[PDB]
Amino acid sequence: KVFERCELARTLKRLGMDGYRGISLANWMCLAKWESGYNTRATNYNAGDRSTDYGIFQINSRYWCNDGKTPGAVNAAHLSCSALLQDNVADAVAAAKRVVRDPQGIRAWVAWRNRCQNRDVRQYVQGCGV
Repeated sequence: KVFERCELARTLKRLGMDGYRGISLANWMCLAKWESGYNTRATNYNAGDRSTDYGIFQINSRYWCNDGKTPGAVNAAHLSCSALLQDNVADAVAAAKRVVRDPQGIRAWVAWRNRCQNRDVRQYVQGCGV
């Protein structure tokens, strides 16, 4: 499923993402935008280390979900990567919360540093009623 901007903002708010571990909703929106374009079935294989990023938040198979074919894999979020390709983002949100519980926080995603950090991100939630 490809979410509409405001539709996604309200969904993540309802799921308790606003201010989770000090991370504003505008920042989670900025992250989803640049990681998958708000697309739940987005997947990206990393030829270099043989891991795959899954879903709307591009969650990695080496640390957060299990896909069976990733070398030196662990299951921190303890989920099958399959769950992160669903139209319902509840599991992807629970996994994203797990990622930010580590000291790095939102910085875990390099894309967040390049396109969101230290920027005016209000544009991601403006007009959405959140």
